[PDB]
Amino acid sequence: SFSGSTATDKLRAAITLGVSEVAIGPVEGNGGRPYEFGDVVIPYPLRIVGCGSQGINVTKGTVLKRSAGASFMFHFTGEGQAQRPMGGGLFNINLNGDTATALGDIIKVTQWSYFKANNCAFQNMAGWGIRLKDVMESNISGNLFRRLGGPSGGGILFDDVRSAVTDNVNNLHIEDNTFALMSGPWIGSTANSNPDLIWIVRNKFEFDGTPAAPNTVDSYVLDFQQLSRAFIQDNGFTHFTTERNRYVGVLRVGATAVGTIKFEDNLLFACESAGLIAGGIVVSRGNVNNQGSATTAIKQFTNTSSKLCKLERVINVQSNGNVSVGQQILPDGYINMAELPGNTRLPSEYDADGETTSVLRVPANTQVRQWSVPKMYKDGLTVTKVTVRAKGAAAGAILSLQSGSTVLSTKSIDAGVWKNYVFYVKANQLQETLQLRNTGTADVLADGMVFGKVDYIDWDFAIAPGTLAAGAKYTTPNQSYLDVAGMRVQAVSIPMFDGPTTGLQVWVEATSANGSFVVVMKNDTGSELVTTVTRCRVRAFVSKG
Amino acid sequence: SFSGSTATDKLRAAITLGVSEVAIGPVEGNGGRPYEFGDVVIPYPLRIVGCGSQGINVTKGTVLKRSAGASFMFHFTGEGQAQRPMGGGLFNINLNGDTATALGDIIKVTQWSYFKANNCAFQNMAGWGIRLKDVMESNISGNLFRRLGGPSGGGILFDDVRSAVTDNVNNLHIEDNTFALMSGPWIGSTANSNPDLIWIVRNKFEFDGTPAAPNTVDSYVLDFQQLSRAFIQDNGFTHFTTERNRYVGVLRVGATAVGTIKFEDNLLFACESAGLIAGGIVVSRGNVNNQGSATTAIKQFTNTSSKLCKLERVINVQSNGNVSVGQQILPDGYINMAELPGNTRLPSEYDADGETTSVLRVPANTQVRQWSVPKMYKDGLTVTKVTVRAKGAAAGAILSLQSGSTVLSTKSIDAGVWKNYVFYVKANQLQETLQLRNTGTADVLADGMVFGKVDYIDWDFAIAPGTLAAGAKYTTPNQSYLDVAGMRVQAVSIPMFDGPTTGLQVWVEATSANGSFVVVMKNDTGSELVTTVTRCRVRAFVSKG
Amino acid sequence: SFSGSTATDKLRAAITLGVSEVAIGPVEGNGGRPYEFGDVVIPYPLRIVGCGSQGINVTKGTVLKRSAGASFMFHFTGEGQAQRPMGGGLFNINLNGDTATALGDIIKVTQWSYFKANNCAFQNMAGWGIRLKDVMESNISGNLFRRLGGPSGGGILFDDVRSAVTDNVNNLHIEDNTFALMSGPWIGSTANSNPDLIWIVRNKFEFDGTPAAPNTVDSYVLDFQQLSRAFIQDNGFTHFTTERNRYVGVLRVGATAVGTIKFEDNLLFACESAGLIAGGIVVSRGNVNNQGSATTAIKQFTNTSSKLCKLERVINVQSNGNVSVGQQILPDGYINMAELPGNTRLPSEYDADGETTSVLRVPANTQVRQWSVPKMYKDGLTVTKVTVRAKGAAAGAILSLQSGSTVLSTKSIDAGVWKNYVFYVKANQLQETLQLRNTGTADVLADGMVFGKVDYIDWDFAIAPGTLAAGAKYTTPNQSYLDVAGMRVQAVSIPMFDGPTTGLQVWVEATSANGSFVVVMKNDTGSELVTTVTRCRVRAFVSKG
Repeated sequence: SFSGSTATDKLRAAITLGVSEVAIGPVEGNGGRPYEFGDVVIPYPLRIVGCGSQGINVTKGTVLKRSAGASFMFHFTGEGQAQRPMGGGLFNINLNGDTATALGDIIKVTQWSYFKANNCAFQNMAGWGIRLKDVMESNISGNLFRRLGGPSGGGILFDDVRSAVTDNVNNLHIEDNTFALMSGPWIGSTANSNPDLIWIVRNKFEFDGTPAAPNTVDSYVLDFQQLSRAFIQDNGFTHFTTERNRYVGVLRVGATAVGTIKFEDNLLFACESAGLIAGGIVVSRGNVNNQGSATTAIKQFTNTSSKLCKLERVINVQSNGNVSVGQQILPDGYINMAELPGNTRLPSEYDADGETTSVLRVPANTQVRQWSVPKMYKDGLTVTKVTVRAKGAAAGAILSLQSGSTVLSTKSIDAGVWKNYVFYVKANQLQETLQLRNTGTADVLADGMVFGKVDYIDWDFAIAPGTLAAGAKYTTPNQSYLDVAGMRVQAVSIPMFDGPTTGLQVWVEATSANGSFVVVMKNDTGSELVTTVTRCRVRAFVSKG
Repeated sequence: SFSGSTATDKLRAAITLGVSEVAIGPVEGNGGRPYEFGDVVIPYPLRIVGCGSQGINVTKGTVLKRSAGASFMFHFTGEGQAQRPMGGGLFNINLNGDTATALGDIIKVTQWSYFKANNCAFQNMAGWGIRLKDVMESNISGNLFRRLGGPSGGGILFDDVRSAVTDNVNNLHIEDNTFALMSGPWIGSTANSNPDLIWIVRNKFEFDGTPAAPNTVDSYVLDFQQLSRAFIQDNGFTHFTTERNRYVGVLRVGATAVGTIKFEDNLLFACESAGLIAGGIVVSRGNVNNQGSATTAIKQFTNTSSKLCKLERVINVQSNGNVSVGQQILPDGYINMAELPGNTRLPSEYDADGETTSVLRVPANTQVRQWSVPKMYKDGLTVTKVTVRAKGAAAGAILSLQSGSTVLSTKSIDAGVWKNYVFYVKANQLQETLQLRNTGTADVLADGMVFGKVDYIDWDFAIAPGTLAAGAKYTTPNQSYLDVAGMRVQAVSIPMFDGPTTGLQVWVEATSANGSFVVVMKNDTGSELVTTVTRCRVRAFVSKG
Repeated sequence: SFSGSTATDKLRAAITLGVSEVAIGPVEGNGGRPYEFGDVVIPYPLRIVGCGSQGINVTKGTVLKRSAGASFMFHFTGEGQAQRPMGGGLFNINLNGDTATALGDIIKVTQWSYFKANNCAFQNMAGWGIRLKDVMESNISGNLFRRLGGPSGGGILFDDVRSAVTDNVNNLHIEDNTFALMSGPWIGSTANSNPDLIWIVRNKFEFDGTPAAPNTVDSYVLDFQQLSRAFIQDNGFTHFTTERNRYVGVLRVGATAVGTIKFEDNLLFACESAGLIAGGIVVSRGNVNNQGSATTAIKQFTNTSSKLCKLERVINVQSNGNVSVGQQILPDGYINMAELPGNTRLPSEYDADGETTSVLRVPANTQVRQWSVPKMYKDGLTVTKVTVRAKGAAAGAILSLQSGSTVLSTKSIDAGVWKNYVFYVKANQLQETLQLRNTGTADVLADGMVFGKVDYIDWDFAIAPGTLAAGAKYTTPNQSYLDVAGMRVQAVSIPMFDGPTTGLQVWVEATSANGSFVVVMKNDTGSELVTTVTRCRVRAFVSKG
């Protein structure tokens, strides 16, 4: 119902006139054939209604082809405009490329808000199905993406920012879609996209086959060089393997991503790897892979991020229901240091031998982390213990456990190896907070720790029994409950020593009701005994009172 | 295509005629200007289709203004009707108020079911965008809400019930929307709303700026005086602070709310507080705040509810990726008493010094809580231990640990202070269930507990060694494994005493294979020894067999 | 606008002509009455737009009745076709049966893809509302289902596969719907459906009442004989009880289901039982039932599946906010064996006395499970311990703990009873992995285990003190720290024995700094002492160094 030689011209009349909605009909009213468009520019929120369907087939409703050498089909842009376009989009339309190897894009959207593409299809072209730049508050749900992309293509791209880092893709919904038989990133972002608040939820993703342009490089279904707040949840992912068009992993996150990215509750089938996280804050939990026909269990994320990641296992069940990869078996009470709070920015780095492969690097004269003491432990009658797994970068790293600026205990850290460092807190020393600091001259790598109440404390002390005549005895200095535990001692172990105590009868005498004691050592040999021991030790048990 | 002076009159003709769908056109067919409506009443399910968009702008599709002094624009009601209206609503329409300070509402819906408002906009007015009363099975997804509300306004209100408490808002979806630049409650409910089964999922909420009518009182984005079953999940919330139009918190729940409310997996940016929960059952987990430009870490929920809340921390990450607020460090094995089952309704109350600030008040002669014993522990060879954190309201509270009506152990509770109370269960005493009861005369406040297996038990017993001649010895009464642990004893600690044992040689003699024993005390001084001790104690170790 | 006697004929003209969209009008243009259809066949993706609503009422928009003896109303099929139909469906239509007891179906869909049914209603008939066979990539959201089904009926059925097991229902969305007042399965699947990637999310389900055809057998709201990947999340379920039309449970999963099924974050009101799981991998968490007016707390799932299930409690809160059923109290560190990985398929089976009622059956000469040792424990200075709960099927089952093919410890398993079996790993024995194997001649049932670090090890050794003269002494053989713990010993308990040690003074002499020791036993009686003991034992304490 508009004037011009071709559909490209017919439609441009509507735009110049500036009509709000432009209904388009099926393949019947153009006799079996799809209206062809090319390089059309739309500078206002125009709706393009259809009478077509989400689907592959081109024989039964609105269908659109790109023109033989066109760069794009539509480009919904607000560039140079004085009022940002806000609305419209594609509804009920089977969009298509000119050839199966055509490059460029199908839809561009630039300098836009509240774009929507419902119940459509994007297919057959080796470039990008949808290219977004400075597109906000939009929605792309209920579409098909098929035979898109390749070395210079993909499904949906979040492109560079337009001018400021804040001129980005944000508040975008990608829901209820189906992606199959594609190449490149199926959803992706550039090194300068800065995207934020993205929902990728309740989609199907499945290999199906290699399209016209196979992948040339190792590829990822979801490939985001940058990504801030994102929900990637309740999706299916099916048959992504290296041999099936080089999908080496499901998700890759780039080194300058911020997060928080939530990769949760996805149900995978015969996928080779969760993928690679090189940056950002990423939370992964509730993911399960049925290995199906795959020859190997799914691989877990490779993590090299400089920031906290919380990556629970993707469970691997074989097709017969047998678990072959379960939850990670953590040390009881283990906490990775990056989960704790602290006053200094400390980048995480990779160490193959860390419990999670992710460890903090803490310079000289710097806090590691600080935490609050549980209220139940703060009763003046609780002994606590810190075990921290650490590795010196070089000689001379020292870890101190402190209550604010008060120093409770220090340990020298061995260079080049992971070792466990134990610090006790006496009951009379525990306050509101504890911290670990590097008080040495070299970097220390800090893996994680175990903090909690203990029902004992180990105690070692100086003795000097010397040379004892037949039947003579030596009594050790008094071991006060104050110095031993900082609170009442319930009882002690048999004492042991820094050497043999051959021919000494040993017992323990209480010196108060509160479990203070001496050790008595008596020459039971019947002739002169030259002793050699200089240290005595017990395990001291604590209860309450 | 209907007869009358103004649009208000034109449209009423359609309603009197009772047409099912009333299509409305863009700003082109009314020459740049939006059809104005006022006080229209709709008593049947009428659809009002449009050719407009979710968006701010008013220059490119269906657009509607309210008339200069109208109370409402539309009021979809079934009041006085004999068949409840079931269907219709607003589609593809940019709805608007007459002025930026106009009060009243834009849409009222009353005595209704299956109302829907898709792909529209609600904006520029200081009253309520949508006011719902007795509205069931409805859906409001894919809309914009902007420059709404103020002291007497807001986005969506769930109003009082119509007649019975069951004449309420229920089974309502609020999804895929965008809320920005508003005042009052952005979604809210009255003290008599009684709402149930509400989805507020995958929305954006962002400050953006102060509208025409700033807030006059401390405000909350989500403000629900009443709320039963609710999903508040997978939302963005951005820049809600006191200085930015007095958003002191994200969520407030009123004292008479029932729950269960799920506040989960929301991604916050530069928000000041999660808010305030004064009632209901509320579950919060998986929430994370990037502090961004905010000068302070987000504050956690303030909880004063009389009912169980499970509030995991909102994690605070700084813009550089550093955790400054992590997961709460709980005592190992801690369980808040309100998570346990029990036969008596026990209101929770606030105590700043409780592990979660929430504690039970248990009157005289009342059960605290009862739990099932794990099957693995019920082998006749397991010693268990209960530590419970408690505070007397006044003198004379007593806690008893029981197996049904059998009393295992009692402790007097100190008034006015939090203390840890330890109860052992001997291996021959453990059955199907345990309970803690107040068997005293005053209220006890119960914080939480730690229940589990132990590998030792502490034992204290009467002795009377008296006055021993040179070389004489005293042997304690037999300490049976039955009385000590209720099962085989593996071994014991060195014995300790209620006073000094100067000059006594002490050893232990087994009296059976099953670890029953006596303690032997021999005068090693060579003259008369007057002993002073009256009690002996050990830690007894248990294994199996 | 098509030629024929009745609507059945009028519509068939459109299909023969092969029109893409067939708009249908309201009850006004057919004078109060609904267009009646019967046995219509649709072999191409045809859209059927309406001007009606999701709703019960039939007086205000597009409404359709089935013809008096019709088997179906529509049957969207691609049977015999050469291009699979891909698209179209029902939009804005109040579909209905001829009578309230009519059997058969309302909609059939067969050999189809990308079917959609938005904003409609399915009601009043005793057969199936929607019957799906080989239907892929479809969507059924925003509908009502009411007064459907009975002994031969229900809401949505996933029928048998068409030819191959891969010709099934898959990638189907069921969202935003309302189900009420129905009989049979409200959503269901056959013994040969093989469905995969099904979303049942954010629906209301509520009893409301018994329809025309009550249930004849014990019924389930969700009844899936087969089901692979499924999201069943964020739903309401209300008043499903035996007395309210025999809804004995919410979910039943059949014996040949594969999973993974996620039953998570559903909010129940006055429901009697979560239901019955007889197969598949099923994950249940975050579900809560407000008991409301029900006389009993909800019952938990009954589990008889041959595969791993992770079933966290459905929490039961009474209407006053009191927990009456809380989280399951598990033994600390408990892991069900089916959560661990292993090299052999081991079917799970029911045992009422297992911690989760689900236990593995492990034949003779077979691995139970194998796990990785935490990195923090692999420092050559950590003693670990395995406690496993086991029951012999018959005499002669044996459990071995191994490091690969090296055997660390073996225990004989008692027939017919559950007992706890303890295995220590010395510090010098711990490598990369541990495994438990059945090395006996009978089946063993394996419930679960507790694995972790310990700070002690128990040690028992041969002694032969014989007959001692007055004042004579016996010294035990040396107890090396290598044999005791495999690492330095900190200290030991008082020694105990396999019998009485009447008249023996006992002490301990260190034989090295590393906690190796002998026990000294001296005749303190003053005449000949015939000893009877042959074994000595200690608890040995370990720290580090």
